[PDB]
Amino acid sequence: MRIVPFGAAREVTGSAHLLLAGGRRVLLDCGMFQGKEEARNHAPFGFDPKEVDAVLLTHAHLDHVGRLPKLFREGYRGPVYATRATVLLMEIVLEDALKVMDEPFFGPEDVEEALGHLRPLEYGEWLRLGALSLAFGQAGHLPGSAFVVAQGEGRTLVYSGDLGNREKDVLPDPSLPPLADLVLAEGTYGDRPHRPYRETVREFLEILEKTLSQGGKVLIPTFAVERAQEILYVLYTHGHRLPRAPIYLDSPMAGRVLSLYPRLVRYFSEEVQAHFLQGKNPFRPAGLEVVEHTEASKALNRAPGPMVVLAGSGMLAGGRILHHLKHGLSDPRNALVFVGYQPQGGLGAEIIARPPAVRILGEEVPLRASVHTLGGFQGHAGQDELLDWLQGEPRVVLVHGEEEKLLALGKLLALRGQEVSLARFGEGVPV
Ligand SMILES: [Zn+2]
Ligand SMILES: [Zn+2]
Repeated sequence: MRIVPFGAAREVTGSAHLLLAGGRRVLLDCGMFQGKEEARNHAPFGFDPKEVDAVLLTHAHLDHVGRLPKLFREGYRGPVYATRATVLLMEIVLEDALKVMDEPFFGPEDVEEALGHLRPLEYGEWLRLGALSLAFGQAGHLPGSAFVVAQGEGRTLVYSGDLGNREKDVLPDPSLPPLADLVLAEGTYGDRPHRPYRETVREFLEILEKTLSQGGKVLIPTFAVERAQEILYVLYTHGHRLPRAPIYLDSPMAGRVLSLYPRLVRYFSEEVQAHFLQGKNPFRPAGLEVVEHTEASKALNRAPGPMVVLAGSGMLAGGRILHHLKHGLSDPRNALVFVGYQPQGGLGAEIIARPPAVRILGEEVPLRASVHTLGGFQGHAGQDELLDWLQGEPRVVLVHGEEEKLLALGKLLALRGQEVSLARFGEGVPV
């Protein structure tokens, strides 16, 4: 039994791992590369998409399912297993990536074909391929997110997929992995533990009351798949003490994803499921409004506060958010609230460096609005959480993370008596 890293090696995008065991070929995730690696979605997989017997998807994020339609474009016709939640989100994620893509490396025919082979596989349901047994464990990272347990040939392998930040309230805690002979694990934040959740929420509420009370705007860059709805959830459960103000989810996609949540009630934490039981959707704070088109979106720029605005892209690469930033950053009464990791050298970091001005949409804009970074809303397990999850596991191969971050984590694993390496592209490892 061998596992061959075919992406996310010494990097964060491109998650795709081929499992060779029991005389079968099972692909674990099939994400696209993103950002600077984006061009590599055009390059070949490094394996034959026709010899694959079946593929398992840990979750709907584009960096785990984005190359799936390419797998089908190039021949594959096997089954694609994923939890109902991932299956349903996957549709919104792929359609969108298609419509919003410069150099598309697949077409509508491939998305359709790909979605056509999705088969529901919930947690604790065993899959049988040859003499190989595979099951999903709770990863608590996205509704329907899971880690993979592959047992066969007398051995056990565990692919973590992306592990969640167990401190937040929306998703159920990540389950412990079973004792395994080999663990393929992410290490996005292998270099440090994250800021505590409760304290980030309090701080968040402090920021809201202050700027909303003075008639200012609270601008929030958010990814549309799950971070946006988590913010609305915090806004919903604390709406009793926040000043009245319209909440604009200025993101069609975030909207489509949100409309889907009521159907995924069983995929949330007990806290969230208990709210739905009371008969009320905890992801729709009072005053919520999903903005569908550009005209109303831009009208928000010249309208006065108080208001809360959630918009993408989550890392200021593009999206309506730039238009809000452009027109709101120069007003001292407004506040910018980052609820996620800002890439090095990006407009995010540049703003945090707090210069006298910033360049947004071909224009220099005075930066007077207050700026706040709430690291606590982070969606991946931090270093300390990675350690606990990995406790007692004999061997560990690291993927999904920048080199230095995988190393810092590697160090601690090593000093703990655990054997570890940094998965290399194309180089398989013995389970
Ligand atoms: Zn993810
Ligand atoms: Zn990922």
